[PDB]
Amino acid sequence: LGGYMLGSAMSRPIIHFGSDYEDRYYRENMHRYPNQVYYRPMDEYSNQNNFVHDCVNITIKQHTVTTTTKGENFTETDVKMMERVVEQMCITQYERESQAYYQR
Repeated sequence: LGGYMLGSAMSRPIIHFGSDYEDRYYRENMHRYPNQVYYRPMDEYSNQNNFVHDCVNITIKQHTVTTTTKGENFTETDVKMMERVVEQMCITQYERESQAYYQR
């Protein structure tokens, strides 16, 4: 995990899962969940889904690994409560820099 960048800070998103408990449970804890994502700039490899994919997986990684060694068994739900949020953020982080493509 060297050579990537980190775009600006957005506020945390709120993604529904199919129950309002999952909204709140995350929310009240959301201080721990990510609110920025690792990316690389608009040099060449720009995309939507495909650019999200790896930006997510990397930012998810440096949450999921640490938690395991910080005395936290995290589950598929705990991880997905990151993933939806990281996907949101990776969307926004691409889009943010992509706005400077119509003011160049």
